[PDB]
Amino acid sequence: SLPDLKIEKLDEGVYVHTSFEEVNGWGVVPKHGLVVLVNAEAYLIDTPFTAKDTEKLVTWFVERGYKIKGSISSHFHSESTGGIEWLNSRSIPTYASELTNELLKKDGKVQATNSFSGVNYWLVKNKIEVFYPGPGHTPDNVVVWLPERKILFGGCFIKPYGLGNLGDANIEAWPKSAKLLKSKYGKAKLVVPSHSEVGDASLLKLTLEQAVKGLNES
Ligand SMILES: [Zn+2]
Ligand SMILES: [Zn+2]
Repeated sequence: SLPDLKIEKLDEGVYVHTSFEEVNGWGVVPKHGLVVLVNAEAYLIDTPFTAKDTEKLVTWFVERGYKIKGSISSHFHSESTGGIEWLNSRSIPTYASELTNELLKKDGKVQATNSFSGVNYWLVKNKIEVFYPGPGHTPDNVVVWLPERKILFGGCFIKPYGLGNLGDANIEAWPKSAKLLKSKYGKAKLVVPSHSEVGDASLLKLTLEQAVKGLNES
């Protein structure tokens, strides 16, 4: 009995989708992603944990007149890639970095159909930018910047209260990656983490501090 998928408007043209999964140690984990709307078309910023919630998400937008143009996954964990199988099965384009696809392949998981690399990649010119700050939460973690509304989807890289699951983390690299991210997006109005409430650019500094503290404790 999991909480239902939630879809809530965050700003003009930007929705937060929240899906839930039981993960041992944490209890039920809420996972936030975005849906970005440009001219009657929708881009998914992360997928829900499951095919079922991915279909629910897609259908909600389809029934409101939107065409699903693609999804992008911020890292390989299922909280961000759980819907790739379903989307690929509906011939909806999926994106992930080369690094993410390699970690999916290695895990016996279905890969995104489209991949990219480099420090930054424009999923949609002037509207949706993918940025790779370096390894942290995972080796492949990327963020998504919406320059018009100044909204940064930080995913699991933004960890302002504690770093969380270190199983796939690069504790030595995270402070350098977090300094770079803070430098890059200090102009953010909103910063959307995966598992906690939306905040402002202070989440970037708080994440850096947590990364430093975690390195110094290792
Ligand atoms: Zn993760
Ligand atoms: Zn997470």
